Amino acid sequence: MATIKDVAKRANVSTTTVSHVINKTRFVAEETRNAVWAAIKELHYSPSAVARSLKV
Repeated sequence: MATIKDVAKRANVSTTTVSHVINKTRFVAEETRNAVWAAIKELHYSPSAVARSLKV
């Protein structure tokens, strides 16, 4: 089972660091950005629709 905590703890310390990349409030030097997007797909923890996500 996974959702958000998994990658948040694996890649960074908490979701706080993850949100920084999304809201671009503290744009890191690409390192964290790439690491986050990479880890998200690597570990995979779709909160909804395990298959994928498209349309509505």
